[PDB]
Amino acid sequence: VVLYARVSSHDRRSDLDRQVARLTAWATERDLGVGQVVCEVGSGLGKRPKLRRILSDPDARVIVVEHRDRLARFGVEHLEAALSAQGRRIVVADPDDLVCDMIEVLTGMCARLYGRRGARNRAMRAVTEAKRE
Amino acid sequence: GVVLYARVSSHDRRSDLDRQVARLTAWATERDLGVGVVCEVGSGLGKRPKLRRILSDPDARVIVVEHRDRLARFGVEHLEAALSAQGRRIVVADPDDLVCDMIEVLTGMCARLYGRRGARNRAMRAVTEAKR
Repeated sequence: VVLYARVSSHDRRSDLDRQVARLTAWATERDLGVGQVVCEVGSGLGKRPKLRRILSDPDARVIVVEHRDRLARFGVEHLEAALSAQGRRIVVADPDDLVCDMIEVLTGMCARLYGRRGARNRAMRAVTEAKRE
Repeated sequence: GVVLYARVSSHDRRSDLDRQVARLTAWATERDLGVGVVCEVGSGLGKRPKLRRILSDPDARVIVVEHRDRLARFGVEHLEAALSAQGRRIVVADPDDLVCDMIEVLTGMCARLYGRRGARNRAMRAVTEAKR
């Protein structure tokens, strides 16, 4: 059983404590041995070698996250599908990086569309225009 | 035991599905390989039951796509990692619906942030400001 915590920037390091706490409360409630309480700083979309190692290890039968979005902002249903085939599963212990994730999405999508030069400045004016209504 | 997989966002792009099936069978015939071509209409992220069925089937050892982004706009490296553990892999035959995916993403992210009411109109002004 792997307990897994994620945060976008090393500014949100206190949310990693709120995650580890809720995750060990989860584990102790079912008096379960924990092999790995894994804390990662990385993109909800960019490389995450701690989660790569966890997903590539067939021994990590149960992967416990606080919310679904900590494992991935997109594609979790597909990861669950791939894991299911190997009798491994993702557990969600409870049913905010989103605005920062809106910028990293738009940056990458702007880079591909109009070139990397100023792609983040484009994404910044865009995240801004999507605030008025 | 090789799955050829083709994806398109809207059933308006059904011509880009022909370009994928063609390139995918050219790929398979070059290595004289038996094919067990899956064509899907769906989100580069939203539900895709054809890919779910493929990923949940352990017999699908090789999953062939035209470009990485046809399997998923995000998270492909993690899918590859999970599959690798079961000796299964994703093959990419070649190294845009992106703008339609930029709206799809910003809508959902706007709906979570400021409420679903007008969330697509917010995403639309945003996808527009990122064009100058």
